[PDB]
Amino acid sequence: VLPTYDDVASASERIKKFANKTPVLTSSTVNKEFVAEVFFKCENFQKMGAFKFRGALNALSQLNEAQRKAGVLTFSSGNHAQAIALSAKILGIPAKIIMPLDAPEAKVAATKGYGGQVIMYDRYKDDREKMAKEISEREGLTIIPPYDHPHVLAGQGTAAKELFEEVGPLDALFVCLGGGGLLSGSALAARHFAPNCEVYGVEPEAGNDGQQSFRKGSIVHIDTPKTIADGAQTQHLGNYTFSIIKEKVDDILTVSDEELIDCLKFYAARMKIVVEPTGCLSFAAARAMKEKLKNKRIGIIISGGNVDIERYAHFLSQ
Amino acid sequence: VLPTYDDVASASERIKKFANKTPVLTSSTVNKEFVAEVFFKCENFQKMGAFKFRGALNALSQLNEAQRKAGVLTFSSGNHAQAIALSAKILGIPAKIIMPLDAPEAKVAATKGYGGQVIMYDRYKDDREKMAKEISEREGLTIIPPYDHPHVLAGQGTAAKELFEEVGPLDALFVCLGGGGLLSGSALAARHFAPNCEVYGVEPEAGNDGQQSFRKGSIVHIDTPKTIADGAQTQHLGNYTFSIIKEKVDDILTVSDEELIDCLKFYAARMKIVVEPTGCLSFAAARAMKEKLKNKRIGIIISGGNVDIERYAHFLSQ
Ligand SMILES: *Cc1c(COP(=O)(O)O)cnc(C)c1O
Ligand SMILES: *Cc1c(COP(=O)(O)O)cnc(C)c1O
Ligand SMILES: [Mg+2]
Ligand SMILES: [Mg+2]
Repeated sequence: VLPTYDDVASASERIKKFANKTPVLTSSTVNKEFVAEVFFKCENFQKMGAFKFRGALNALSQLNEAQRKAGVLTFSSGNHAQAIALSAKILGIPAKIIMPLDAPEAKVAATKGYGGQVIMYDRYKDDREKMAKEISEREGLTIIPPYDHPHVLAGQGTAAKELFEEVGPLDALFVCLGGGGLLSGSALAARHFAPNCEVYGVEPEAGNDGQQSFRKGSIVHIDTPKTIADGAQTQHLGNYTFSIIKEKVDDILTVSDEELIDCLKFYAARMKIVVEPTGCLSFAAARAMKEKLKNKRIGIIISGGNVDIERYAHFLSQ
Repeated sequence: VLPTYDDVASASERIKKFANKTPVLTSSTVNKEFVAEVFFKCENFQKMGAFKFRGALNALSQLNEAQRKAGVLTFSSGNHAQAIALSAKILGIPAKIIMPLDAPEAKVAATKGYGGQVIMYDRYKDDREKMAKEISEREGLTIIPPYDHPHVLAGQGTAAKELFEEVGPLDALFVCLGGGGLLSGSALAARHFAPNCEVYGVEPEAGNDGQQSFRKGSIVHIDTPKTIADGAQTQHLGNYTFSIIKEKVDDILTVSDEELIDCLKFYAARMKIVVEPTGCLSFAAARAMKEKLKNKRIGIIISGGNVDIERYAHFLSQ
């Protein structure tokens, strides 16, 4: 049932033709403050702006003939929707995207630019799931989970795979945590390339269901948390993702929005890169324990840079 | 008198130990709109945030023993000041930096972080040059020109050198233009690596003294131009830089602030990178003629990303 590093390896092969082997950035400013060597895997530079492109492409690249012709459908309010839309376009698969009537104009335009057929719903009614079921069952459309899927998580893991192949062994790896696709895929990669590398997942303190699950040994559900980390407002971990996280992740950490904001500002002012709030979870945690990272080689996964410009300007002004 | 490609080559060797071999980014979105292949040399990822680090280091690496011990002094309101400060620190040379009393806090903090000794003056009186002469002559401090210097321009040219070495021949190269250090150094590199590459300098339309000089065959002086391109408000080209530009640059183009703003927004929203207004001059021009760049391989020099956060947020909200 559970994917292994071999699936991450095969995913690298499947996506090689379309995915970006994103650059790894370093900062003399960061290295100084940490008294270590930090390596940033920039998935904000990934096709469509987030790491999710990897898992979306890996999953769509394996649908059967009937599904390819019928098409796919998404209703997620996060990066998965655009990851699926772009992946579908690249693979010649029709894609319908359910979005709120008040969705950011730039996001709607981007989705249409990805060939996605936009279907809107009223945000106040929040009829998303109902609509997704009705449309998908009637039209034979396939819905790919944003994280709880073997193909999706294996694909997300290729970012870490690339990081290790480029910089070599790492003593610590920090990864953003929502549903757990990125973390589980990254853990598979880390355990293979660096058995002794400490792997950490990071959640917003207001939504530490992943942390609670890790402690309890069972998946814990919570009400949608209020936090600026819009991509980590997950209510619970996935079955596949948690099964791997529980076995291959060393610990789950949490950071405050205040910390996410300082990190977002730092990325902009010191490293000159645009990172969405949720994509700051990993570095914020690392900074929070820079004292325990002495002279180690540390990997930071920058998950994405898809933040509404107005919102970005807002946080930068905080 | 004039530096040649050989000086750019030797500069690469002098700075190799401290400068960043900045990454080259590409965009499927840009390639589509241009119907070509575009390559972005990211000097916003250079040490200190701008390409000037290269020329500063090349010049300071060649001062005599007396000058190294006495120190250097800068009074420029742009990136050159911090380029000199950081380069001086790295080379064990004292550096005094003259800044306005109302200089951006983050910039002052950065300069101090670079070991620079800050000296302030009143912005309304603008006593900068007077002070710089008085202090430098009394203390035996050396002042390095921000662009009109053989060592400075040769160093700036290594960015283009690196671009050509990484991506190979290019049909067109777009470079930002202020005093002409970047352009002249880049032209030297371009003529060597790609004899047939069209080299273009780009200025803000309000300050097209470089364009006028190129047309006239003589250096033209203008009053400080009003434009958001704070790093290209130069009143005239340098003697060394113009001498090279006149012989090795194909043409000088100009863009409006409106175009710079759209470019700054695009870099943030589509490529996820922070670029200061002046650093958008090169891409803005390229877009303005994307139709004449058919199926070519085009190089874009992103000169820097040092823009006050508040100012950056402001432009992003436009
Ligand atoms: C989806 C997403 C996450 C969370 O990833 P999961 O696999 O759900 O844990 C984090 N950051 C960004 C930018 C995302 O798009
Ligand atoms: C200094 C500077 C320029 C202009 O370079 P010159 O060598 O004066 O032509 C352009 N962009 C940035 C970001 C700069 O710092
Ligand atoms: Mg959570
Ligand atoms: Mg000018």
